[PDB]
Amino acid sequence: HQPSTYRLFYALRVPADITAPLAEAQAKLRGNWRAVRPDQMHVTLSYLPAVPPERVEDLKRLGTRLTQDLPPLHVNLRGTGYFPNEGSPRVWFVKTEAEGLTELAENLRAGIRELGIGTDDLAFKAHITLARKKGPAPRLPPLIFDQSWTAPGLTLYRSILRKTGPIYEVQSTFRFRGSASQ
Repeated sequence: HQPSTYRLFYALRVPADITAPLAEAQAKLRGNWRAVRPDQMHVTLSYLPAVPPERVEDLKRLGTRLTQDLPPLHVNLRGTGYFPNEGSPRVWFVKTEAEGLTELAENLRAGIRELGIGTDDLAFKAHITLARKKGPAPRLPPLIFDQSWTAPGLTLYRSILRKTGPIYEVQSTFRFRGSASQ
């Protein structure tokens, strides 16, 4: 076997006042849909499937640098949708919007690539995944949300595989230390 690697991802944590109404929306799931646990809910910015542990310090430095001049981000829940766009849907998600969020994801992805570290991302579309399935299930009705929260930092997570699903461990957090007025 080859040197061990980590599955890592950068994400925004989702606070209790937001995971609670999202879980209430999950009560509508039926059939083969499998709900995401509130503790698993996050807004992913980049997924890194096989990071050599010696590269983690570079990733922590990248997180600090990119968050240093941004203020805490104001994230708004929007409407629900599915991936993939057409065909049997495999994931149900809620869209999220925040000023600066796409720019942060794109800078992060470029910074990871400049470090020569692998990613496994699709086009960035900020969301919180609510459910996953394989195979048929009743389609959920369209929902929209009006809640928002202030995100104080960006989190680097490690994913580890367990019987009940993946488990996420915080590797480091990077505080948004800037402002939008100075």
